[PDB]
Amino acid sequence: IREDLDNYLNEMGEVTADNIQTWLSGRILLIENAAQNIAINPEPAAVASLLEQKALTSTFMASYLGDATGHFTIRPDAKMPDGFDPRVRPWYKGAESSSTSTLTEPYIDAATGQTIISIATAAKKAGQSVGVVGGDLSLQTLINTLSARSGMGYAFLVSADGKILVHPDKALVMKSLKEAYPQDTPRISSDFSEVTVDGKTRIVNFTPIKGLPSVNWYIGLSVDKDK
Repeated sequence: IREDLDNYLNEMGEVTADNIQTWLSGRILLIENAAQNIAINPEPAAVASLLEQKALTSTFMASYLGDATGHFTIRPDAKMPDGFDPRVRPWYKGAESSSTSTLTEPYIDAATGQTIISIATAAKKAGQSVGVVGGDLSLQTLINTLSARSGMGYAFLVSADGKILVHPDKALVMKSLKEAYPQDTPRISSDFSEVTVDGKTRIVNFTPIKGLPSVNWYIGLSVDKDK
């Protein structure tokens, strides 16, 4: 009866991880392809034309290029805060310091003011960088992608440092597992974890998401032990 729940949780973990891996992978390729295309010709009119294309605008809230001079182009265009400097933003710093594409942790979007993640990569022509390209995805979008799937629990997204990145309870976003579950804290190091929450015991496991550049993230599954 309990060796069945365990097997079910492990398999649901693998399926959920694989699904979000394949969902992220096509988006990573769109941003990489934009960075490649920008590297062919980084003139601003040419950059603008690339970012305005439907495949990008229909997939991301926005995509943009920032460079080492502080120049910024974003499509769809948006009035940025006074003094905006892309060089000090988390998407930029993460990608500038990496030989591959990157994904950010959730952060506060400068354009909309809402919490987002970004896919970002350095655009390199002949080994020389011409800036960093990024694309934005809303927290709500990630929340929806994780909940498209289990009738007895929910999936969440947690980094390998134990920081909850995406969770249906928005108050737990960007809390550590310990801050979110101070008693009986679920441990990524263990197969299963039991925690009492809002009056019911739950079982939690973690599955690694394969094939994501730069990041080591997990799917968490949390299930009501009784049902």
